[PDB]
Amino acid sequence: VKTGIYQVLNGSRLCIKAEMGIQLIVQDKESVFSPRRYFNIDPNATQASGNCGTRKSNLLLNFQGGFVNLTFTKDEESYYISEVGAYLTVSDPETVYQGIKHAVVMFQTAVGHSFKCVSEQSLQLSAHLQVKTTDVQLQAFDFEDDHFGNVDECS
Ligand SMILES: *[C@@H]1O[C@H](CO)[C@@H](O)[C@H](O)[C@H]1NC(C)=O
Ligand SMILES: [Ir+3]
Ligand SMILES: [Ir+3]
Repeated sequence: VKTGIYQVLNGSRLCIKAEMGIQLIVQDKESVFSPRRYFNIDPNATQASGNCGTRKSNLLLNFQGGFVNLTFTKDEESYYISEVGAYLTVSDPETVYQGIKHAVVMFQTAVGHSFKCVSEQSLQLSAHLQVKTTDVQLQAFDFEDDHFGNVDECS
């Protein structure tokens, strides 16, 4: 689970800066104790793009098989991840799994600061699809000379 360094821009100004490792867990079997399919987002094989905004942004990460979409909202003061979507193709059998969590308050951080959380974070997107983050340090909206803000933590 290698940590990727991602970035979203408004022409030249920094809109979103995100470092993290991301894993997708799909539950093949109806039995909750049965093994699951793991998929590591490989950062050297993943395209970051996304859309900046005064009150709402998104970091989208695309890879062969699908994507992970992190949507940010700033309430002011403070910003947070307000939505998470994912899409993942498995070759055999031949399934696309996907899911979106719509109304969440996640990694909420005082505006102008950065969020850090090296500890594994987790979110059920659908009933079978789960996303896990690790080694997270990110920041959105307010920036100062392309550096991480006054920092914060989770647990
Ligand atoms: C990513 O999120 C934005 C809203 O923040 C949305 O417009 C876009 O459709 C999403 N992308 C995907 C592929 O889910
Ligand atoms: Ir599903
Ligand atoms: Ir939190």
